[PDB]
Amino acid sequence: DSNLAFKNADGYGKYTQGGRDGKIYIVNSLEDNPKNPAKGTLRHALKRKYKRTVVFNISGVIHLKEPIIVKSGFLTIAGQTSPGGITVAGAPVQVSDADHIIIRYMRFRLGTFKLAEDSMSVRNSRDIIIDHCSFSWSVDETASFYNNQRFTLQNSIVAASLNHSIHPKGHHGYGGIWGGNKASFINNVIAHHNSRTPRLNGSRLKPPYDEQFEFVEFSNNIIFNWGSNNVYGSENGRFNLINNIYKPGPASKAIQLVDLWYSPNITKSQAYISGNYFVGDEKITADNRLGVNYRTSKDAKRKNISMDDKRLSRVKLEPINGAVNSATINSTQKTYSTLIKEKNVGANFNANGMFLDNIDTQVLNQVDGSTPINGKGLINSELEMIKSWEEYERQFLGFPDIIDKNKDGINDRWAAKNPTNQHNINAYINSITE
Ligand SMILES: [Ca+2]
Repeated sequence: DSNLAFKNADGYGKYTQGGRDGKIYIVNSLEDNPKNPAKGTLRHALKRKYKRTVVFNISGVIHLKEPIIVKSGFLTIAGQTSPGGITVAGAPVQVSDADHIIIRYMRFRLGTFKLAEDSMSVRNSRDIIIDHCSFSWSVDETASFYNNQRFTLQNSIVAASLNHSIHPKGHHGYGGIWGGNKASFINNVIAHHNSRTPRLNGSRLKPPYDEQFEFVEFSNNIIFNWGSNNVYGSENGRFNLINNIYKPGPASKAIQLVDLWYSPNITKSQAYISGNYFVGDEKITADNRLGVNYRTSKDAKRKNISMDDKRLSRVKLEPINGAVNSATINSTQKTYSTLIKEKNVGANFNANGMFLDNIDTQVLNQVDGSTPINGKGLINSELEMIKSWEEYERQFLGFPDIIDKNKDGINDRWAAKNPTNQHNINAYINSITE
């Protein structure tokens, strides 16, 4: 209850500790020096080895010259402390074999620079929760979260991968590879991807736990304007897929809820698939199995799962290991209202209050149909979406400074107004978004 990572944390990573018991680290520069990272920069902060909450007394775009690989856990990245808001560009932040990490109110937008990379990834970790973040403009995949234990991605925008870009192997507009050992993916908007929205990992890619623990819950997400495929994969992995919203856009070719790949080591009750709303297909909506495809063999094509196939479970599945911290599942109607009308998704606060940047705002408005989409809606470059990087950054620079004379990461003016509590960094950070 008070062990929760934060007030509305849910799903299998909801009890992640992050850096709640650590030092405060203030990032006060947008610079990056991969060779000698200076104190006060993101690279230096994330490479520290002690428990830490990283806060931001700076706003705008951090142009990474190289990836940051995060190996040391007990980390909270409190992106909502930034006066106007932080975007990480140029190279990915890659979490690798780490424990207890909370990441909130952060933007990861690779852009078209020198790497054919993801915007962000988390791998081989455990006790991870990512909340209210925005991911976009990748060359490899936008956001990849696989082979982690006790993981939650919630209330995030994963959108607008770069399709025909600079990847060696050709066009490559992919949402991400999602999987884990009890991993929740809930209340997310996944929009404008040629494919992999997400690609469910299954037991693949050198897992550090055995395949009978590969277990994913995917619920209350909105997938919009996928391309040739949407959700697919999950070889020999189980999953619940409940009360998601599927809304074809002008690029969408596959009309399905999932493309289940060949899974010889599971013969019954591999997935539970129910309550999903397919915009513009009343038959899939009324009976979800009409949108479920299965691959008979390693090289078989997509065909409709046969209707009495027991691969599909009658009841919601549960992981076989430990606490079933499954997320609360709401109706598809409430989900649409919350993410698209209330816009309670993505990096939607800074230290000065609510704020959804123009890129995220456009994406949600296009989902809703209140703003038009040019063509298929699958971009090849962020420069179709922004005039220039310098121009995209300006919007984050026009918010009032957060005065922090004593350098404790607490807004001096909030300290003056909360005397009995003025040194409580947790209570200050909660105040920002509550
Ligand atoms: Ca202060």
